[PDB]
Amino acid sequence: YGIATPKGSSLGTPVNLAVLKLSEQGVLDKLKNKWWYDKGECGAKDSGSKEKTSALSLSNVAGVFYILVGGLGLAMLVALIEFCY
Amino acid sequence: GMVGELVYGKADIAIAPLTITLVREEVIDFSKPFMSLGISIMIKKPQKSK
Amino acid sequence: HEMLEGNERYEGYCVDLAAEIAKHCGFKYKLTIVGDGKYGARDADTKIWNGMVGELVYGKADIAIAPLTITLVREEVIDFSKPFMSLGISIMIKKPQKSKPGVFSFLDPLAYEIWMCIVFAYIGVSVVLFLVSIFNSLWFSLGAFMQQGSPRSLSGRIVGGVWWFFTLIIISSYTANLAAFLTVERMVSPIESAEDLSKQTEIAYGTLDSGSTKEFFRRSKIAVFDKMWTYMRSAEPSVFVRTTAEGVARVRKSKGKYAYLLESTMNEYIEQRKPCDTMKVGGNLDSKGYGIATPKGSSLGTPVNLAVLKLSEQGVLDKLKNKWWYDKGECGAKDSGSK
Amino acid sequence: GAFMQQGSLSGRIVGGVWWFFTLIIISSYTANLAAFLTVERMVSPIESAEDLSKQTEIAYGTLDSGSTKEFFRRSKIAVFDKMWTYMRSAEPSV
Amino acid sequence: GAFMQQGSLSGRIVGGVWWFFTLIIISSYTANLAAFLTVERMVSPIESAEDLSKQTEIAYGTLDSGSTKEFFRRSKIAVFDKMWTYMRSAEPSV
Ligand SMILES: CNC(=O)N1N=C(c2ccc(N)cc2)c2cc3c(cc2C[C@H]1C)OCO3
Repeated sequence: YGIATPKGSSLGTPVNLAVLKLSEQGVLDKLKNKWWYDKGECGAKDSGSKEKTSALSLSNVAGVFYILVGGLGLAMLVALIEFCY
Repeated sequence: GMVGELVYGKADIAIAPLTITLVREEVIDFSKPFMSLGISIMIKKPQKSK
Repeated sequence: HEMLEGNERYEGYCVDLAAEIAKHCGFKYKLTIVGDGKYGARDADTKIWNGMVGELVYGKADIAIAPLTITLVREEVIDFSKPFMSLGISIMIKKPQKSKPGVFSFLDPLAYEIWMCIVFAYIGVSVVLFLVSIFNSLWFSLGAFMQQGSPRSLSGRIVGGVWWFFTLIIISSYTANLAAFLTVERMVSPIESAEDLSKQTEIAYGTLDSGSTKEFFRRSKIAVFDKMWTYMRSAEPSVFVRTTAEGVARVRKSKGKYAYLLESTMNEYIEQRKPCDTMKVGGNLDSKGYGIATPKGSSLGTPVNLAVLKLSEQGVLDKLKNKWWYDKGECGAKDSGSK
Repeated sequence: GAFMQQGSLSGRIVGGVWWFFTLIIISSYTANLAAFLTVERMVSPIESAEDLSKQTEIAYGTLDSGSTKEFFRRSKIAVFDKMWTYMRSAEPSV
Repeated sequence: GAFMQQGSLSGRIVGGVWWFFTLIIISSYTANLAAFLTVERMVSPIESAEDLSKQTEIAYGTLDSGSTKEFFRRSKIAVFDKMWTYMRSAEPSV
């Protein structure tokens, strides 16, 4: 993008030079960070990185641990009726 | 357009996201690019893990 | 080159660019070399321009076509054209194949959380065999833990059965995922962004000792970049290199423990050259571009400016960028990473 | 207590054939599970212009009238012209 | 007879530890062996004329002068143009 001035306009070159001054001083990138990231509604959705995990998930293995302790508890329930009979 | 209101005198300067094209460079004076950009890809990032 | 002469002695991106500019303008040209070799510098005491910028102001040249950075101090003496190639401060790191043997990669199939959770089921089932039937009961439960899971009571029968189905899914899952990384290796770091490169001190990073890259972080008022400057200012040993050839040579001999920040044009060019190890990661940090320079009030200023915009619209510039970077590139990593 | 450990005279072929049955099931469970982990290990789709043009499941389009569409039209690059010829003839309208 | 069936308190922990070692090897045998059968599965074998140009392990070229070489030169097709750009600068001379 750019700023436009009429051909042969007085303020043509002064504005052109004034844009290079704002860029090197970092005023343009600072203003870009203002209305985009700072005042943005998803400032948190720009820091978390999603990468390819190497290891195997713990959630799928949880389904096996919840069916094991579910058997250990059911086992101790049958241990008491066999001790009385 | 905004380029029209510069060649026809209804305004003195146009400050906006104005794409620097050749057909516009022949009629008005463009400054240096104050913001670089290009055509990109927008995809809805999954949101797939279940 | 010794067997050639004229303009056919040289070749490159700007060599083809000069022929296209002259074709739409209709003049003959000659390719000359700058004397001192270092362009775009104005002494603080004498105020005498040198390089290719001084040859235009002093009349020793008519036009200049080369990767010349567009700055404000150069605009007050000569005329700059619109940018023909955008770039910015990027990150260059060696491609980690990994190619990562070790003991931390052995317990990789199962996760760090499953290796430490299976033991909670081990000692949890060996302690039930105490209850369904101490120095000989743990001696027995471990002898009853090895052989799957004297248990005449029905309480102890289903403990060895569920434990059998429980260890079945774990050993099936261990084999399944252990085959998933001898088939495809990503693998897969390291983070491409620049803000992640600053939050750690394991892998060093630096820029050129003198140039536009170091001054960008010095006066930057952005939070992310200021922490990058306070690091390199107090980072020992010297994280700055003398020339650009020393910075690229320092990332190659650092075992992936040193990064170098430079322009994306040079970074993308090194990635496509031997030994094919550097890879540009993440987006650039700032917005800058090259351009063509003409003297103020010259008869070729506006006519050449209108020609570059015609080149970019017809897809000519990107076709030239894809020519001397990726087509004629010696990239052997695109053939070594898929074999 | 005979199921947790695999499976005389007559009871030999009972536990003999039962073991071979539960052999294939625990073999099929391990073989099938390995395939779905290798598929997601492949993905992707990777951030690039060609990976967007190499597949056609996740379709892609631009604006109907604008500088974006005119880019692919007169583009003389191999990767982009392939994207143009795709969207130019893609149905329904992308 | 105690080594086939997996693996005193001293010998009981010999039985528990010998299993977790042989359990990983048989899995490291099973998992790695699946990697070499999936490998082949990705043969070509035996591919199309287009995919011959997508890889550089197997080199390809034509005669130094004839109707065949000129075809790839002026072929505006993207596939044959990619083939021509390779053979034109491939070193050594193909
Ligand atoms: C030379 N070896 C090697 O480079 N690796 N080790 C294999 C590996 C193969 C078999 C066994 N038993 C253990 C590791 C591996 C296992 C994984 C994994 C990634 C790998 C690849 C690397 C770390 O991600 C998850 O699991």
